[PDB]
Amino acid sequence: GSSGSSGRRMVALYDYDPRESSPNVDVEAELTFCTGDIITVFGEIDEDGFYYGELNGQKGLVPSNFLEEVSGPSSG
Repeated sequence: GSSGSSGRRMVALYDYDPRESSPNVDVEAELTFCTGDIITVFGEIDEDGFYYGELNGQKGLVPSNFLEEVSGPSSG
C-alpha cells in the first residue's frame, strides 16, 4: 500500500483569473481556480514566477501569490 507524497496541495488564498490578472500569455495552459480551490503543485517556482500543479483533472500553471501551503494538525 504505497502512497508516495507527490507535489504539495495549496489552498487558493484568493480567486485567480488568467483572463484579467494574466497579460493573456498562453493562458490556455494556465489554470483558473477560485478562493479555497485546492491545487496540487509540483516542483519549485519557475524562472517566471509560477507553479505547475493539477486541478479538476487539468495540468497547467498557478500563481504562487494566490496559494498557501496547506498545513493542518492531523489528529486521528
